[PDB]
Amino acid sequence: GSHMYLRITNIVESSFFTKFIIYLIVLNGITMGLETSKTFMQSFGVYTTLFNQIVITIFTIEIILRIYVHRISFFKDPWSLFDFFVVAISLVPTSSGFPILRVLRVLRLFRLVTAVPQMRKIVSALISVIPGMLSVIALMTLFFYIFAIMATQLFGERFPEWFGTLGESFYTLFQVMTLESWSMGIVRPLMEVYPYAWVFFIPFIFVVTFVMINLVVAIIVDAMAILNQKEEQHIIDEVQ
Amino acid sequence: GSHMYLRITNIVESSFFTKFIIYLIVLNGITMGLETSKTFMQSFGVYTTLFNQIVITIFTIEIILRIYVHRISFFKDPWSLFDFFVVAISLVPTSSGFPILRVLRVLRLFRLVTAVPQMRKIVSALISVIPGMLSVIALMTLFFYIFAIMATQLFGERFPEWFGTLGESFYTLFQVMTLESWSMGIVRPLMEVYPYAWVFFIPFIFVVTFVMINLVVAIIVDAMAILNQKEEQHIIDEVQ
Amino acid sequence: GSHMYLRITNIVESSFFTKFIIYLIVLNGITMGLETSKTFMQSFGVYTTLFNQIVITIFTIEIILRIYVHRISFFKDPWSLFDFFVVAISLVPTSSGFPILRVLRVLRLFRLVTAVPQMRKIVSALISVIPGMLSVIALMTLFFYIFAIMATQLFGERFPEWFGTLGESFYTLFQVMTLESWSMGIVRPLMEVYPYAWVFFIPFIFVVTFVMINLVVAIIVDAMAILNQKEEQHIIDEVQ
Amino acid sequence: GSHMYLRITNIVESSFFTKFIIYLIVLNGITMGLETSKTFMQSFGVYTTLFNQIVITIFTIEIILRIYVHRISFFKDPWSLFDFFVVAISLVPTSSGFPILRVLRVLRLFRLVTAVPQMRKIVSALISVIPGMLSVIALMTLFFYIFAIMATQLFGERFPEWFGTLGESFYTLFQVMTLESWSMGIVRPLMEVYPYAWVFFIPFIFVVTFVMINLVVAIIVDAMAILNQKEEQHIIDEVQ
Ligand SMILES: CCCCCCCCCCCCCC(=O)OC[C@H](COP(=O)(O)OCC[N+](C)(C)C)OC(=O)CCCCCCCCCCCCC
Ligand SMILES: CCCCCCCCCCCCCC(=O)OC[C@H](COP(=O)(O)OCC[N+](C)(C)C)OC(=O)CCCCCCCCCCCCC
Ligand SMILES: CCCCCCCCCCCCCC(=O)OC[C@H](COP(=O)(O)OCC[N+](C)(C)C)OC(=O)CCCCCCCCCCCCC
Ligand SMILES: CCCCCCCCCCCCCC(=O)OC[C@H](COP(=O)(O)OCC[N+](C)(C)C)OC(=O)CCCCCCCCCCCCC
Repeated sequence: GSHMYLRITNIVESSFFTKFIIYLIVLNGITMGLETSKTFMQSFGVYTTLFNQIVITIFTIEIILRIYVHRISFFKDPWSLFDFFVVAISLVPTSSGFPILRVLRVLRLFRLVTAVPQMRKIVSALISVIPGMLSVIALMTLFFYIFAIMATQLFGERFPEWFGTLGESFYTLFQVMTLESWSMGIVRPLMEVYPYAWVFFIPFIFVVTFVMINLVVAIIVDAMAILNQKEEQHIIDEVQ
Repeated sequence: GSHMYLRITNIVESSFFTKFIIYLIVLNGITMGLETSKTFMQSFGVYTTLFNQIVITIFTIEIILRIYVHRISFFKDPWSLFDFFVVAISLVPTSSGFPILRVLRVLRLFRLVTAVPQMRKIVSALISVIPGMLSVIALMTLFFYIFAIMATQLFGERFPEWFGTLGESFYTLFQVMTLESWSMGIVRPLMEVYPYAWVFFIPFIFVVTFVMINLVVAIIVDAMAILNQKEEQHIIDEVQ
Repeated sequence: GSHMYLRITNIVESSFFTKFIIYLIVLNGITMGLETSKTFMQSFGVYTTLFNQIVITIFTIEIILRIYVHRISFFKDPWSLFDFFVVAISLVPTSSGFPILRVLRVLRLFRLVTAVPQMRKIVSALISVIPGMLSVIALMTLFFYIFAIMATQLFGERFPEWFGTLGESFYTLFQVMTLESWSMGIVRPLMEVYPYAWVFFIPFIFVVTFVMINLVVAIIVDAMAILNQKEEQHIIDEVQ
Repeated sequence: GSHMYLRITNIVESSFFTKFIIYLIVLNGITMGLETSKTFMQSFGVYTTLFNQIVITIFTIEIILRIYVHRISFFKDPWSLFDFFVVAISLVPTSSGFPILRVLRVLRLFRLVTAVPQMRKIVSALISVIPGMLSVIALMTLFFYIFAIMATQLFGERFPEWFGTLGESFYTLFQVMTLESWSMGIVRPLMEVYPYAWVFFIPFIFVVTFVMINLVVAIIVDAMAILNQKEEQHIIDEVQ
């Protein structure tokens, strides 16, 4: 709370500021989708690479300004910590070799979430249910890891593409979970060498599906014992 | 409100009128399904092409009559705006070349919805939930568009059939969303050139599915906080 | 209500009677599953064909007895009308040529439903929800029939195996509904001749899925406005 | 209740005891996942086979101790009966030939459930709903067994890989239930010999899916007539 600090704060917390940031994001969005076309990039190539690092600096300025305003509440606000990390990624130069970092630039279009509250509310409601599932996710991951071990010991010999490695089984088992060609592509070929592989996979499909179903039925039915107690006491409220 | 206007209005708003329109629709339905057979079309070919443009004019007459009756309320009633556009399509002649317009004729069997209230009510209940999802659809589309860009930059070089174009990635990613041969057909071939493509697609499958599930759980659980407040206040109603 | 009529009725409505019928059904079940094996059928072949027509006559006797008891209430009780038709099928001899009728014999194992009330209750609860869906099924079938026509006109020329016939499109479209290899197997081959077939199928997948989801959300949420009014009035019951 | 019995009981029922057991389980978990790598097993091979039978004896000791404490309540506590059977499996030596028993060792990582109450509660909630489904599972299994018989009689001749055996049809039908390449892989090849096989499988897909959906809708809606009566009477509670 000072002279220039508060002058800054009026700009950062302003309508024009976020409007402009969003306005820029949508442009850099169309910019980055047009960068897809070599027809475009052959012609108007530099027009966009410049436009990008114009926007990167603006976003860096904007992040710096928001830090001076928000102090510690910036590095505990997830939506800002995202904007920090998602813009810092775009500041690591292409001079560092690793080819994907020039592609991680595009994640800065996710600012359209953190800077638009309609999206922020949806995103929050989806993350809101994850912590209740963290213990069901835990059992599933242990389930996968136990069956990843067994499959790597049972099938990775005669089938190394699918099971020769704990990870290759993890991927394959996750594909069995999606039911993606689990039978025609995996178990039926496995069965023409190991006749009983169906004893492994048919129960695995049963458990990992039946659990996924109860994960949802838990979410719904347990969400609505609350609406049936928040109502109950507010009906017991008005009966004395 | 006049002499002939009101004479017309009794016909348009009548039971016989809609009954006849529906009666015609069902016939032109069987007409258009029999037009499938060359055995039929070789024999009774003209019997149907005539029958069609008999029905088209009747439907044009009927649309004209309904406009004189309903005035502005016809061009704000969606069910009529449909009948308008769906019959106007059938009036663009096959003399205009574009081959599909002779196939868009069949959409005039969707009149059986707009002209039968039992269907109109179902259709209304399905469209009724879309506006609540428009913001979740928005995030998904941005999600797709961000990952469509990245995939087109990561894989369209060595895999142009699947990712060489922002649209080809959009289609492919939508196929990954359906889980349609996402692993055997796409990611496993991708991995034999790009070993880490699973880091791209396994999370994409996670997010785009987990969101689709919460879209439904939102629809159900939020629909029924209303039945638990419309009930609550009607229980608080009768306790004073 | 007589002398022999009532003597009969004590047997038909008895515990031993249904117990024996069920006891027989389970045996003819194992009989018919062992008829699968040629190893068995080569050895104990006649032991079962006899056993079957022993049970068929018993079931015919039992149906005749139940008709004399139940009079008109037998030909309006669905569970009996089933037992009637499902045993009458087993009485059409193999002397009539049509090869499948000797296989329709097996449907007489569905008696284990109609004769065991625990199953009858489940079956009733599943059929119970069908009549509410009959109008949503109606729209879907019209939707399929409209898009079956269009696809047969758009693709059956260059793709007769999938679309050359209104039925072949019906089957294919139902396979697109199941998402069974809809892209790799169907639309992607279609697109290498008709580049815009994705404009046909991607919306078709959208509608026919989005409707299937709302069919369930309708079932759940509407079932439980009843439990929230049967409760409400029974709470308004006790507040005067 | 004695001198040494109660000395033992303080150790078994202690925090350190279960903490140590869990601490060991997590190590033997990483041990067994590293046993996947031949690079590891070539080098530090004996380091783990020893470590395993160190843990097996500790778990045997621990099971023996828990039996002396818990007496009959150990052989009626499912979580212990599991630990008993899951460790007894690891005590059958590899000297008995059957190759899989050395792989069933890994199931002793499921102790991390029975020994961690956060997991035990989830597991209990998932098993909790199974007994309500036991009668719906029963009908499905009879449904499968009836259609497994018919398919083995209809298709196992010209298609022995898929239907030549009651079990091969069971597996195939379960794959049709998963919708795993049911059309492209199974029914479409069947139809190019048996043109009407779609009359078999399209209804089978209908029934076995429609039932699976009602299984869930039953679980949800019936779970919440209870929350709407446990609430109702607790609202009728406070209105006298
Ligand atoms: C209701 C619950 C729903 C979620 C259930 C989750 C079950 C467990 C995760 C399964 C996901 C499958 C992951 C997967 O693709 O595994 C591959 C990796 C890497 O192995 P790698 O050998 O590098 O890749 C094989 C392919 N290759 C050779 C061409 C590179 O394999 C590994 O390295 C092991 C992966 C273990 C993942 C554990 C992550 C932390 C806990 C789970 C968090 C999940 C997201 C919320
Ligand atoms: C819970 C949410 C569920 C819905 C999630 C929706 C996610 C976003 C839409 C994904 C649907 C996939 C669309 C698709 O097939 O994309 C293809 C098009 C055209 O690209 P194009 O390169 O012409 O086609 C490739 C194939 N080829 C070369 C043989 C012609 O690609 C494009 O041109 C871009 C398509 C962008 C669609 C944006 C439409 C407006 C917003 C989304 C509305 C969705 C329906 C309610
Ligand atoms: C939420 C709703 C879920 C249910 C949505 C149902 C949508 C409509 C039914 C779709 C089911 C697909 C039926 C199907 O496989 O169609 C094939 C038939 C026969 O055509 P056909 O050309 O004989 O068979 C082609 C294959 N071939 C040449 C090797 C014999 O094609 C036909 O002949 C036309 C079939 C029209 C079926 C209309 C049946 C009455 C109304 C729907 C009742 C559905 C069950 C409750
Ligand atoms: C809403 C309900 C959801 C659950 C629905 C369950 C429907 C019935 C079970 C279907 C599961 C499919 C089982 C399966 O893979 O069957 C194969 C077995 C063994 O036949 P087999 O000929 O040995 O294996 C064929 C493959 N080969 C030649 C390479 C070895 O086939 C048999 O031997 C017969 C299997 C009968 C299983 C009956 C088990 C007891 C009742 C069901 C319990 C299910 C788990 C809770």
